[PDB]
Amino acid sequence: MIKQRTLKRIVQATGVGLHTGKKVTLTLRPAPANTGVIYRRTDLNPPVDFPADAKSVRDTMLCTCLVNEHDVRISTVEHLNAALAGLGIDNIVIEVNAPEIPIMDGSAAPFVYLLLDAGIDELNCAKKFVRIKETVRVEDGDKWAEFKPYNGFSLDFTIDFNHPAIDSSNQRYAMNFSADAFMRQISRARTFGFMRDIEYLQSRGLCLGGSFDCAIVVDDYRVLNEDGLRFEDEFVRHKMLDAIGDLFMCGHNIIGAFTAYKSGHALNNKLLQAVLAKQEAWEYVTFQDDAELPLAFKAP
Ligand SMILES: C[C@@H](O)[C@H](NC(=O)c1ccc(C#CC#Cc2cccc(N)c2)cc1)C(=O)N=O
Ligand SMILES: C#Cc1ccc(C(=O)N[C@H](C(=O)N=O)[C@@H](C)O)cc1
Ligand SMILES: [Zn+2]
Repeated sequence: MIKQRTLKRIVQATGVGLHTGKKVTLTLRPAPANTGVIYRRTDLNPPVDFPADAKSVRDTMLCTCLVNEHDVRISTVEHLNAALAGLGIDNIVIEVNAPEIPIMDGSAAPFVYLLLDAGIDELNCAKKFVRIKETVRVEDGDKWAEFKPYNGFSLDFTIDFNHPAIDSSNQRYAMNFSADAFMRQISRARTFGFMRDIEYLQSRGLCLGGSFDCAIVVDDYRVLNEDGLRFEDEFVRHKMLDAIGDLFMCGHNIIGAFTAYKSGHALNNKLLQAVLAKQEAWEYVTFQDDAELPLAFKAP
């Protein structure tokens, strides 16, 4: 039987928050079966829990955040969340002594190593997948994203970049998901932003943790980062990192074909909720026989 997984040990890392510019201590914890992914703030007293849920997502100007009953928020969860999907973590408690998850280097890669340190612990309970049964499409103007039936997990991302530092050769990335593919092709792709916008926010006391160390930054004409890009198509690669993170907000690996045109947090999540809302459009599945497991979701 393909089992749910959690961490073997508690681990912790430190980093700067994109918003506050302050040191944030991150602590990952093992958790029992079926409890799923939980983000927790410990700066507040008492601590607040934010169960990872498609409904609780809000796409803020900077990255994304989760919201509770009272509109208290925990921010910048999506990159770490993507790494959770990547390494196949089902149950876990994620604590920060601050309003946000550290931004680190702008990618998911630093989280990969952190999770590796924590190790994997298989729990004696079946792991549930969300198998796409019907085609489901959502749009926003000329933008669209859809899930289609397919025995595996694939993503086909196209984003409209009109920037001089992003070539037409590098607007599209497509992959068949797998822990290995995620760690090597996707995890190191950093987030990006426009330099004047960031200057402005920082002049207004926002985005204070922003630096070359946490994001690709471009002016009107070129990438400003001394060392350039980790990939020629690092931008679209990070957008797929973000898509994986968005989709995993439901706490389950999805079996199907993801396709998106100019999609983003808002639209990815809109698809996710649309799919989950239509009862006939999907179903839970478990694998007693380990060999039935689709290629995409085998251990790393
Ligand atoms: C792209 C988008 O979807 C999203 N990214 C963000 O919202 C975002 C926005 C800004 C920054 C940044 C910065 C900086 C700086 C800097 C450099 C040099 C000197 C100084 N003073 C400052 C990083 C991420 C995302 O990844 N969501 O998952
Ligand atoms: C707060 C805030 C804030 C949010 C978004 C913008 C923005 O759209 N900037 C424009 C731009 O094209 N950026 O790439 C143009 C204006 O540069 C500016 C400020
Ligand atoms: Zn991102």
